[PDB]
Amino acid sequence: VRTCLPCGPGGKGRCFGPSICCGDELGCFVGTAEALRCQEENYLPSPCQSGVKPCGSGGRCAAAGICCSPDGCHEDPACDP
Amino acid sequence: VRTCLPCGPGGKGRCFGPSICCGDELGCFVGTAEALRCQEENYLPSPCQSGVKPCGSGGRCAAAGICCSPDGCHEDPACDP
Ligand SMILES: N[C@@H](Cc1ccccc1)C(=O)N[C@@H](Cc1ccc(O)cc1)C(=O)O
Ligand SMILES: N[C@@H](Cc1ccccc1)C(=O)N[C@@H](Cc1ccc(O)cc1)C(=O)O
Repeated sequence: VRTCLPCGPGGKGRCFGPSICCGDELGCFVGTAEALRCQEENYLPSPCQSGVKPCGSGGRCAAAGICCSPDGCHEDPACDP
Repeated sequence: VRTCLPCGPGGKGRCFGPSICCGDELGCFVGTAEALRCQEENYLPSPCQSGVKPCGSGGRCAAAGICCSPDGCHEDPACDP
């Protein structure tokens, strides 16, 4: 499954939702300017997925100790380095 | 009680948790550098609370359509402008 659009500082992050941009060395931007770019993903035909490890309920580790779904992010030890 | 520590671009944000910094016109920074000072609240012996309207489970509207508790943020219509 294709990875979602890249985003944020130095394009070092990937989109996890229409308005969620994360990276292991960035943390997560939720609804900030850095994640505006992620709104483009929804006008793209194919499905995308960011992150590798499944966590929480339908989410994916997006950053150090952080688990995100396209709807939000929460703290999750399972996502620690 | 008092609002939590200021954070983010030009002190416009407030802390909703150890690694959560949000502002109405900024969105939320979760685990990003912008939220680093937020972990300092932990050292303050007085209780704090940001946001004005409660939402979700122990959360508070932190930004346009976004609800955050000290350990996460999710899209929440109740928190819409
Ligand atoms: N490419 C978009 C839309 C789409 C969804 C499902 C099937 C085909 C196309 C997409 O994959 N959206 C994601 C969620 C998402 C992730 C990042 C982002 O910046 C915006 C949306 C999905 O629904 O799987
Ligand atoms: N000052 C801290 C610790 C404390 C909690 C309760 C009573 C007395 C002291 C604090 O108020 N923590 C918050 C949660 C929080 C908010 C913002 C932040 O950056 C980090 C933690 C609380 O429990 O109300």
